[PDB]
Amino acid sequence: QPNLVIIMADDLGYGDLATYGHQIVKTPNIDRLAQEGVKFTDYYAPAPLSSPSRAGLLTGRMPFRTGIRSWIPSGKDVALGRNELTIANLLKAQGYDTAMMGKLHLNAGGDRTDQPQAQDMGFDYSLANTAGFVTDATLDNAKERPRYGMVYPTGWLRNGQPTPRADKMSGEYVSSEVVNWLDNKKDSKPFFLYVAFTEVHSPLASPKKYLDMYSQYMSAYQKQHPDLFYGDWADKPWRGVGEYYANISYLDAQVGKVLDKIKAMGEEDNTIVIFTSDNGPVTREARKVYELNLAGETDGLRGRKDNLWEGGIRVPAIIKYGKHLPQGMVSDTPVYGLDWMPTLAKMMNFKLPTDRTFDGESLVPVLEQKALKREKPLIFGIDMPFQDDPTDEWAIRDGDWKMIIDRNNKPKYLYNLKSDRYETLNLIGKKPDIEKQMYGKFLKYKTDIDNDSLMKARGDKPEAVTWG
Amino acid sequence: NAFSPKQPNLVIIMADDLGYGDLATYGHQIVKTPNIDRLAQEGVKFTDYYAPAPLSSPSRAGLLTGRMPFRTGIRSWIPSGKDVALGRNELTIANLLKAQGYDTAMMGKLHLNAGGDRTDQPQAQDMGFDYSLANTAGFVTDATLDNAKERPRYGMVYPTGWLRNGQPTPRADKMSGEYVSSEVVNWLDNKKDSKPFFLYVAFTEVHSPLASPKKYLDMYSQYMSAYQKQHPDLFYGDWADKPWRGVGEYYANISYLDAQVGKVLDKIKAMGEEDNTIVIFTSDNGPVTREARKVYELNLAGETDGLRGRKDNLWEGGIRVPAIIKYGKHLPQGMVSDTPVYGLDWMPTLAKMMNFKLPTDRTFDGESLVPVLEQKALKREKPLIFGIDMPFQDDPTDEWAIRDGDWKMIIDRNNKPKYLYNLKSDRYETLNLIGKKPDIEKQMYGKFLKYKTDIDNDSLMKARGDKPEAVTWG
Ligand code: NA
Ligand code: NA
Ligand code: NA
Repeated sequence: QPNLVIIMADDLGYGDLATYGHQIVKTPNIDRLAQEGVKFTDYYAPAPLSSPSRAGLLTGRMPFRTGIRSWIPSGKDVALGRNELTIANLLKAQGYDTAMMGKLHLNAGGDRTDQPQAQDMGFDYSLANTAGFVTDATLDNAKERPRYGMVYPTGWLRNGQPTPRADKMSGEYVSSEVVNWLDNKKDSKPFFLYVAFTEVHSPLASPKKYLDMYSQYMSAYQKQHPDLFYGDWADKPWRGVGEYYANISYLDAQVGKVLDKIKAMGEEDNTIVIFTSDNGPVTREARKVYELNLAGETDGLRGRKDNLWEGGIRVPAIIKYGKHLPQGMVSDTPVYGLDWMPTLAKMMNFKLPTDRTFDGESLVPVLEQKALKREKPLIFGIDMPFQDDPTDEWAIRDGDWKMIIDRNNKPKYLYNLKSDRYETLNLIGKKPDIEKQMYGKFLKYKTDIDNDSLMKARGDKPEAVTWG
Repeated sequence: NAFSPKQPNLVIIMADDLGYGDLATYGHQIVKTPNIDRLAQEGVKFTDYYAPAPLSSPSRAGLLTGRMPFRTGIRSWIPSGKDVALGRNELTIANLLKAQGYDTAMMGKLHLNAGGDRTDQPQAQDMGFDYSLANTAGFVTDATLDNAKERPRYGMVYPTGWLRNGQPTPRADKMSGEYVSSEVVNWLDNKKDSKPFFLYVAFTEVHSPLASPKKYLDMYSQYMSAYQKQHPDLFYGDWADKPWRGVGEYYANISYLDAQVGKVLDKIKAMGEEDNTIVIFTSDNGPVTREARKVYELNLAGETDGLRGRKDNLWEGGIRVPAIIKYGKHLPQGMVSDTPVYGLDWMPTLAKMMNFKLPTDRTFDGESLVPVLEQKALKREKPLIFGIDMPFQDDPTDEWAIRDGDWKMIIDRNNKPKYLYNLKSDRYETLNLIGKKPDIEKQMYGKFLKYKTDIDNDSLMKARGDKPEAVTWG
């Protein structure tokens, strides 16, 4: 009965790792992970934003089914559906020691008794940030302007209980917790770790070591003001790209610390490791005041975080399982976050519930070097109103064809991705019969999603996002 | 109960799609621009200079006439076979200097008419240039690659279809930057008179298609993808279905431009004209970034120093571009100015610097920058005005922007305010103040509508029998 470790990076772009082609950043640990496992070049997140993507991946269900369509606003009634089951829920029922450390972002806050929390979601141990980003209260509530100091996480909960201000930056705070929990394991029970790193989401916080690696990529202003709090960046000169790269290398190091602990404890050959990201990056294209001075890369792919174009949804993914998988295999088979649930059911020898719809397919055939026969197209969504450039709402991927649907059920884009990698040759009005086939397939999938039985069972309905 | 019953020479060097962040002297952390960095070191560098528009043709029309480009009949792109061109009665800096007795010449990108064959439209000669080697198009074509039968196609781009004094040329034996710089150098050699000169050197770099010699590609080998290294001369017409090339080819093209600017500047100095030549180096609009919107925009890497938007956009990154002026030792050397200035300012600035008078029969939008160069404060009597008429875009573009002090308002294509920013507190345009600043909103929208009416009812436009024509072509 194999252990499972799912390592989730935050806003990590498709081109943000050396093994995915980044020409500057040093990511030795994740690069080695890819060499020892299977790396996917055509893997997608279920959504181009944190909350629906994470909900999708943990449930095996298109996020709209689970009640999460985009951001989760403070004080409102948006959370993961009460009757939803996560990988953790199912593995607990198989007799697993379950734990999560880091970003949760599946409810409106840790103090909400009317909403599922980490334990309800199947994690028997948790060090959790319920929010979408790291806060340091000592920087937020500081009186002077400008504010100087590196960001140290406040407001996290260990097993539902308040914690002191961290004495490590977020990545180390997460990884030390993971290593400690593994150090203090009671028995020989199989474990499931969900290591949800907050890197590379704003606010970036990196130790000097990683910062020094990219001093060429810092602006003169950054060098004069390296500790400048991001809350004070709106009216300041550009910082360059080095702080972003530093943060990537810091993440890499903390991933390495988790992987080194698995190997040291004698569990390499018994542990399934999945490394992925929840959505495409924040690039140089900042849309919000909390998005400044970042430098995510998409390997040329169109769009970024928020967007249903490739660079918003295509993300790194690597799977390793001791010596049981082909080492250093690279797969270009189209796969996505919703596939993990059936994959792990098969790999870990548990049955999926049959009282609910799952959207994904087992990837075991891909790992076994066989064809993947996919019955359904890949389906993506985001419900993000009030954007300066209006977002689209749905995307469907079927073979080489990809259709993007606007916030009014109208096809806005149609691409053949094999002849148009960068989504610059819109085929709407040019391919009438492919248009009708793809639109028909969209309506059938949308209808199935909107009429989801499990969502009906909890007295819920698809609710359009009306909030910001 | 209620119900009871010796005149100075002029060289204007215009780069194409060169971004605000694209030069080392503007903070680029990778690219080597020794010649342009030196120009800034020897001159006045503006950090808050704007092009008149976020697209080639209206920007260039604006700069050359001192008039907001819509007044001149150019609102965005110039398609072939249509009637979009610089208005017939418009005068450029070249027309004015021709009448002062200048030897006037133009080399490189024109992009102010629908083609060199169009006898119904003003050409380079009509615009006041007595000598020209011109590309009338918005981009370089190499017919040999365009017409090649094999797919994919391999070969570096050599300019075809350029006109020397109205006449066809053979395919260039040098890539565009060198084709231009060589023409400039030869013209400066072959001239006989001691008449003052005006050179408009309109480089095609860094516009797609990129074309750079091996020397410059080698400078950036680290920044080339594995695929690029295996397929270095792959033709850009065949990039749509191929792996990313990395960012090295873009940097190479920047350094190539820099060397060609250097060649021209070296010639000015070598012929003994450094002390008596005004040199303006600028760009026509913001860059094409990693944010590709079109099949001809792939594998590019323009930088905006973090500023919002890019080419096409009215946000800072689409209109703020590099600008350097040098005039021998007549100007403060190594000066850096953060006074907001723009392309429409050049006409009255040069009128003062070069001692000619502006025509009194037409509206001009800019103001003389002589006070800035004399290290005094500049007071504007008009807002800075920008526009672009670009329909059918995937993310709809906005149409106007006005700038007054630290305040910037962007107007959508339905004539409605969409954004209001204080650039002093919000460099990155992320804090929209629409519905948060009632007095400022009223002041700025009022200033806009006044400026819009004045532009729409331009007298010179009326004099040639024209009107503002909304862009309905693609
Ligand atoms: Na995220
Ligand atoms: Na955009
Ligand atoms: Na241009």
